[PDB]
Amino acid sequence: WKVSERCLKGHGKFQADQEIGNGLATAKGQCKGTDSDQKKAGKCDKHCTGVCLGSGGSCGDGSSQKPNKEDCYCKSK
Repeated sequence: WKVSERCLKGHGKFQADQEIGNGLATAKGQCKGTDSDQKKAGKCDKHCTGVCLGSGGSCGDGSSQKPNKEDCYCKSK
């Protein structure tokens, strides 16, 4: 799975040419701030499908796979 800088850091190059392997893409910072968990979930899922071009995603929950609550973790198609 290749994703863009925009996917990973939130801004930058648009084309999907960053290799992340077989795991999730870390969309840094997409779940930061004071919005509700539901609203953050929507922002994250749409960043994942619309920018990372994955199937969906979810905010960090402290697990090994999704360790940072401020980050959004996107799954491939």
